[PDB]
Amino acid sequence: DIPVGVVVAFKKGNSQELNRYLGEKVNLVIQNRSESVDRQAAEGTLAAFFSSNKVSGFNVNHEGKRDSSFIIGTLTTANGNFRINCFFRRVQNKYLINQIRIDKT
Repeated sequence: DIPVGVVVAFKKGNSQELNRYLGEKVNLVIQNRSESVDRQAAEGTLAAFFSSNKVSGFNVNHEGKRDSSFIIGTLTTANGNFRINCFFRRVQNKYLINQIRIDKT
């Protein structure tokens, strides 16, 4: 339901490790602006985000599951905290990210 590797990747700010968990289409919602992009475009955007905001940690605060699944977590960075909501859908029995919301908190 919730890939350990995703949480590990966020904890390190490592987009390359997130890449294997990204679906082929990902809805990124950053500063309340929603864009839908392909896997490669998402991975680059996340690399930029982690490069802009040096990550110190990540903690999962809530998990939920729906037939789909999600985590609600707090990312600590050199520029302060962000709230991350990451949603997954099962593709061929593997959970893959289809939406990430990132808000500065």
